[PDB]
Amino acid sequence: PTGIVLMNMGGPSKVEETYDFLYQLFADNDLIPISAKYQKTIAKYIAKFRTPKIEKQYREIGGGSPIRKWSEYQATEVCKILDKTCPETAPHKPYVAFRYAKPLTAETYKQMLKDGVKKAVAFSQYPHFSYSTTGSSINELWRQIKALDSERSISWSVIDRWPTNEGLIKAFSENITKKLQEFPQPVRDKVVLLFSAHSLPMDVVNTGDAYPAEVAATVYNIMQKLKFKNPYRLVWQSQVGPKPWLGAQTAEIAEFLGPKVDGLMFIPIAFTSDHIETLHEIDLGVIGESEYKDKFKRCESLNGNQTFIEGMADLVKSHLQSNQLYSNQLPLDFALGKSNDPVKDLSLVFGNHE
Amino acid sequence: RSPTGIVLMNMGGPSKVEETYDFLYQLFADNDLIPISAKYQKTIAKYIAKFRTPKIEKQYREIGGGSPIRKWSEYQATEVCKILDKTCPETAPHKPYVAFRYAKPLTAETYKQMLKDGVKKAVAFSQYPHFSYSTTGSSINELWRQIKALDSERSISWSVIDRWPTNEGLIKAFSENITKKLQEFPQPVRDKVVLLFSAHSLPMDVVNTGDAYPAEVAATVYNIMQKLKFKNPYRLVWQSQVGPKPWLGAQTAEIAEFLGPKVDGLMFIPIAFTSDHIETLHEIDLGVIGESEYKDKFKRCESLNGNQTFIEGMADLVKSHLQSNQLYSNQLPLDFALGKSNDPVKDLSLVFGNHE
Repeated sequence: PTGIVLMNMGGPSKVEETYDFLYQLFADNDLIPISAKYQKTIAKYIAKFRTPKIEKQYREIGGGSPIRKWSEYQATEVCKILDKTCPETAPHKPYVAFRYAKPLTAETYKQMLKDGVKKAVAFSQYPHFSYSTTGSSINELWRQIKALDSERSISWSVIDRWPTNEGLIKAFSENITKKLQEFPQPVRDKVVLLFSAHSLPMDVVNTGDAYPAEVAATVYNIMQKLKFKNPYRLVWQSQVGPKPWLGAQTAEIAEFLGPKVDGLMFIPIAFTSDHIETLHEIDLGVIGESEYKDKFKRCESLNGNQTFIEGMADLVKSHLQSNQLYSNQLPLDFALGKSNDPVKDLSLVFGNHE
Repeated sequence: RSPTGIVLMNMGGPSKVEETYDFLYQLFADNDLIPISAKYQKTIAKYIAKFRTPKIEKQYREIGGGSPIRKWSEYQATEVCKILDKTCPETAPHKPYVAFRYAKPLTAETYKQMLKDGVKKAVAFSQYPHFSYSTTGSSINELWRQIKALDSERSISWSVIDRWPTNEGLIKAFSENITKKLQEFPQPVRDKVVLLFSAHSLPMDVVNTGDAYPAEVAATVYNIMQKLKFKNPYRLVWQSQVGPKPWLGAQTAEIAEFLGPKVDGLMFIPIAFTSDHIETLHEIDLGVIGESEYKDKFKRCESLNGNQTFIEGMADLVKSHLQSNQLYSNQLPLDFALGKSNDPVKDLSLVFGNHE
């Protein structure tokens, strides 16, 4: 009866859910401000155009996005813990809802009502809030609530951010340390730790989006635990089109530093499991294509790390055990966020209302 | 016992309205950025200087005439050295010194005085908690040029405090100063006041250089909100952007007008500087606040300036640095491999330390 829904953009489970995923992606004006008036029309064009290259990438990494598997694993593992940790909230049923990928919020919501859920928690898998990710996903949830649950059957609450959750910080530091063990001792303290997070379009950044600064907070907290032993730097990956994106591209920095450093390590700072971003962009692109493939290494993604899973369960417990169906920052985010169809009152969306 | 020089550094500000021309000349004579030249800049620098002087003099005129930077810097330095005499006896006589990059006294001037004072050890204490190659990096490159010209036989052993984003006294002074300023807000609406940490912005081509500034400022903001238990909505925004070029966004002014109508309170916090200057006294007080129709619900946090808790923090920072035996943070060699300058330091280990 208690629904724990993990949420993120998603990824195509099979090589061809790609064109559908991509179309859904570019059709969302809340993600990348392409055209407030013709985003969808423009989207199917961009989708039909980018499908070949992307489709080939999912093939070069096994033939699909591992997101769904890892998300389902994490969700149920977190629920098993809450069952023993929060017996006060009876069984905790794991759910997964992706913004663009397969299990869409609409599908998932149907189930939840069919399974008779009364209390639910939208658990954003992005530790750092961005209107483009969590915001978009919340605007979707609102649409679903209205169309699927008019009688306001389910009572929702949202975990909208957690940049410095203990398990998260502790899991990343442990993984960073053991990965450093692969470098030769006399050079270990010199390896540069490049925290690579998905970039953001300057248009979003300039709305005063919360994302940039929150990633920075996670990074610094990790370096404190590591006692600032190594040189570090927060850089950004991805980026699409001519429009400008954020501060120093992971790709350019790596190439520029290659000749100067004893080594480099990439850290998937903004995500919780493996996906096309790490398995391809980083592994086959940045690393497996550089002449320095040797002095280049990547920190393990969180995936099924138990410190991390325990940190998430703890994160949830603190959430359930309190008021606030959302953080103090959310109302400000929606005040600054840009959308054709936004949630006007966060207070009407999350709560009893029955 | 020979004196240990504690040197506070920062870009600077014209002490009095007449300094404006010299300040602006130096600024436009720097080609570590600004122009390219060497032979035809001792010229253009003075042309762009005379061209700007009027505007800038009117600004300082609007703030009581002159920048308060030198005043606060010399004071802070003196207060810090007085504590250090008691706290760090083996470096016994600690002498106050300031060295500005464009304002008086320039690096060369202060260096001459230190050499004539018989200083053996010196600490280049950057006043910026957040390192930027365009600021703390600029000072370090000038220091190097001066060391080579005014002290080729290096009688002085330098070390540098290049950053301190989460020093305890810093985070505590900002907390307290923010709570204090929040209390002069209604009460039924005090928790809803939005805290806008406002820092000097950076051009996008400097940010895309991999510069450290943006992330470190964010580190200070998160730590302050932690102390304050996230009771209030907040956001890190940027100011002072000028020119046709693209700057790091979330424009303070721009965002203040946007939120004005929909919020019942807004506070601006001088998150990246340590005392009053043109940015807070003029840009914010007279611009953002002063000319807005929401002046009433807009307030600015008090600058650290002479804050005692903040001074004690700087003392701890200096004590730790002196007793760590490190000549600079582990980050500095990365900043220099990423920075862009026409005359940079090639070896940081040759710049700092004993070279008898």
